[PDB]
Amino acid sequence: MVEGVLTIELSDSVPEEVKEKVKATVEELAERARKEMGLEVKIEEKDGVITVKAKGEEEKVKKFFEEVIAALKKIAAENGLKVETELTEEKAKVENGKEIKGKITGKVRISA
Repeated sequence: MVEGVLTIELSDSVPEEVKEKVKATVEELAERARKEMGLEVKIEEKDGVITVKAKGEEEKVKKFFEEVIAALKKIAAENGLKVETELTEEKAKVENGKEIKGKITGKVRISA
């Protein structure tokens, strides 16, 4: 079980269109994937900074990582929006006997 906390920070200069339409699509695919796959796909937005924390197994979270990355790079390229993006996967390690699980932490940034 790993926790895929993809953080979607939209720039202050992005149109209101980008806010409404990106949330429409993210919360759509997340609602459906949460319901059908039976996982803890947490949607949030703090002051314009969206957060999709999809908690599940490695195979699950990394599959959704491929789907979200393919989606955002597609929209980024065709619209001319710089999604800089980065991924920091904190590896599952038993340190001092403490079985610390993995976190797939993204820092993706929609820049218009």
